Amino acid sequence: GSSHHHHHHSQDPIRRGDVYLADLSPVQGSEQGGVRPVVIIQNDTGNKYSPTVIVAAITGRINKAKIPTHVEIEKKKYKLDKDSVILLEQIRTLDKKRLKEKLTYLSDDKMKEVDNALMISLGLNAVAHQKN
Amino acid sequence: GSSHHHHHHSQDPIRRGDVYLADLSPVQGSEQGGVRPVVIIQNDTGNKYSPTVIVAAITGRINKAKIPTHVEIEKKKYKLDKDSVILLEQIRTLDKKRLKEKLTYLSDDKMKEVDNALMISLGLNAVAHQKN
Repeated sequence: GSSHHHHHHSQDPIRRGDVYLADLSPVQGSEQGGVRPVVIIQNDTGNKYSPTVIVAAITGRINKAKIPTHVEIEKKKYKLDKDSVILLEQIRTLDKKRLKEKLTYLSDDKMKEVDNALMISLGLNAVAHQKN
Repeated sequence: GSSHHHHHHSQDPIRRGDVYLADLSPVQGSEQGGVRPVVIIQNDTGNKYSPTVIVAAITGRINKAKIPTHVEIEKKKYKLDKDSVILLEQIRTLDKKRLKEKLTYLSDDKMKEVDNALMISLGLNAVAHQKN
């Protein structure tokens, strides 16, 4: 009986890896979305002090994760009927007013796909994107 | 004479670090923007095959870069009359139809602020965001 974590959250209502539906809507032109589940990839302090959250769009199916920007998630844990794909290229930043409700939750191993795929997708690879 | 680079671009019309104005507009709720210059933080292949581009919003002045999510840029090179701030928390993804025109250009040092600030801001730190 030692609370390393509490019965609700750390303090942050938005937890990293806790999936929120978001009204990703009035997306411009070729931006993909509408009200869909999104993945919270964001830092810790953004939840605390910023009104803005960075998220990545979830897609049911689209194309096999053959590209380092597409990552797939197990229907089994992620609670869909189908294995879903996260598009690390099709991301955005949405303020807390856009986030509706906690739906789903990611695994630590997919955290690593997510964080990491993201840097390939966004070219910030810590080894330099010109060095592969 | 040995063209390691050509007289225009590599092939990509959008170069990483080449600043485009963007119609960042119909931003939702508390999203910050309108038509403004944005920073191309994106990878290399997104320019080639994806219609989408990831960018971060440029702001004139707002608050001193005391937060690892705020980075400042020299008016001198960046071609403004004021030192501008890039907000790595206030970013988004915009398709090539949003990008208007090349304005400005970043330095390699600021590249490193940008790539790096970004992982703090988005919690994907390659050392884990829980390990500082």
